[PDB]
Amino acid sequence: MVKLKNVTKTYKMGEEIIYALKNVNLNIKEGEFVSIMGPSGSGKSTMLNIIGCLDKPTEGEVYIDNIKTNDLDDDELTKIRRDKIGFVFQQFNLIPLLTALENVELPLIFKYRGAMSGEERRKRALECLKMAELEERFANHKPNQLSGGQQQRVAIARALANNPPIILADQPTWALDSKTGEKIMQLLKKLNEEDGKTVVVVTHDINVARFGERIIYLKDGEVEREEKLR
Amino acid sequence: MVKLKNVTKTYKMGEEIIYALKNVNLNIKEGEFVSIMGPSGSGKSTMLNIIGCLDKPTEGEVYIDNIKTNDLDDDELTKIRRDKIGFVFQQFNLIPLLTALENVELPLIFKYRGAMSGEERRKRALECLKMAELEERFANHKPNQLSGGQQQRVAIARALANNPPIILADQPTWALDSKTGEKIMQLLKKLNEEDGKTVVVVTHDINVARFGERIIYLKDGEVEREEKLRGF
Ligand SMILES: Nc1ncnc2c1ncn2[C@@H]1O[C@H](COP(=O)(O)OP(=O)(O)O)[C@@H](O)[C@H]1O
Ligand SMILES: Nc1ncnc2c1ncn2[C@@H]1O[C@H](COP(=O)(O)OP(=O)(O)O)[C@@H](O)[C@H]1O
Ligand SMILES: O=P([O-])([O-])O
Ligand SMILES: O=P([O-])([O-])O
Ligand code: NA
Ligand code: NA
Repeated sequence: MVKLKNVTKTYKMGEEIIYALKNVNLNIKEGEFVSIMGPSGSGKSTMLNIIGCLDKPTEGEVYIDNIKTNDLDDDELTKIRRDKIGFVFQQFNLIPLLTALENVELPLIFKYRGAMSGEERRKRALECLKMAELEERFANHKPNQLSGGQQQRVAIARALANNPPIILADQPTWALDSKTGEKIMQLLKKLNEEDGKTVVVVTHDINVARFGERIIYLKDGEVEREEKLR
Repeated sequence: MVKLKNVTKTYKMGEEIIYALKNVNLNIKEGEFVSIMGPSGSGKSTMLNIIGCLDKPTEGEVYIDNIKTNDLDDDELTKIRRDKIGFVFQQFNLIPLLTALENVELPLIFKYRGAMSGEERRKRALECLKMAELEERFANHKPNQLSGGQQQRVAIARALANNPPIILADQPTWALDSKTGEKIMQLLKKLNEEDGKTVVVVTHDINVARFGERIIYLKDGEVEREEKLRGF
């Protein structure tokens, strides 16, 4: 479902060359639940961004759902992201002037597949907020009126909106207390097992990572090791 | 060193009045290390913001280092903040077009009354970054050129920059791996114990909270309970 082939991502600063990812190889099958761990700065977000088609590798190839994404133009890339990927951003990246509900509806507007009526769209957005454990009474808050953890749940709900086959979550429980975070992880487990979604979670919480079938560890931009869990 | 007396903070959302905090009473002694925990949305940030003079209660009194703050103006509160408080924001609140080093120099220079040399600006700021466990090679990166956890360490360093008597930290390890986070907490312990700094940390990590001598639990905007981690 996801393949990274000899992927490198470099940054140039002055005369210094930085390898955020260095010749990485990764193969995530359809319906797999995979967790990604490693020290702050090891390249975890870079990797997720590349999988999520939000950044392009400097060298290497990327395949999403059997589609080579490298040489695609932004129109095709936008389409692939919207169709294939639900992305939970580490810092949420909500639209400040839209309510929580509106933020979740936004992807449904541009699904570019089939049109929903307004009622159908609002109904789906609400279902996603409920799945993401956000109380309906917060649906009309704007992001600046929500706590960090409430915002995180809006970001989670938005990722689920278009019912994508692939969920990419960057530290999706960081702003949540243990109990609420556990509910989120049980949801990902359910979507993975019952709905066959491919799930990739970056995390610093070993307890979170343990929901995955395996844990991939990065270190200084390279895959250090993998631990099989099941 | 910090007192909240019958502090309430409300927000009006339509015809409904929401209580972020409700009739809370809190006394934090000089040099105490206190942790605050509680469910997402229970009022922790609001509490820390009020302690940090970043927001005012709707009702009640706040005292910082003996000074009553709840009736001060924006200008006046800023002067107290700059002198007495180092604040680590939950989402960092760094300045985008400044390097990590420059971000750290801001509060240093805003508080410092005199004229600090360009070379010594860099010197103190680098020392803050090192305490915050960020490698020197990242000093010249801008926030958008850093990972989340690297940004968090810049935010931590910035809180250190004014050598404040009070450090207030909102989930200061969330973006960090366990080992790096442990170092940050060890740093807080050292500042608290060796230098007598008053430290208040909001956290969802019980291991983090245990660095405190007390844990205050919030629920629905009120103090649910208190746990004393040292004898009395
Ligand atoms: N735009 C950039 N320019 C230079 N270096 C960058 C840039 N973006 C990220 N990096 C660096 O790449 C590394 C990996 O970051 P990621 O955000 O990829 O790390 P992680 O998610 O594991 O914490 C970091 O050391 C970071 O400083
Ligand atoms: N500007 C605001 N307008 C309306 N409600 C707010 C606003 N800011 C915070 N709140 C609400 O106050 C409550 C507590 O906020 P917060 O202090 O951020 O909780 P915590 O830090 O424990 O997650 C939340 O329910 C939140 O939605
Ligand atoms: O604030 P929070 O939601 O708890 O993170
Ligand atoms: O630093 P980080 O990215 O959070 O790991
Ligand atoms: Na990350
Ligand atoms: Na908060």
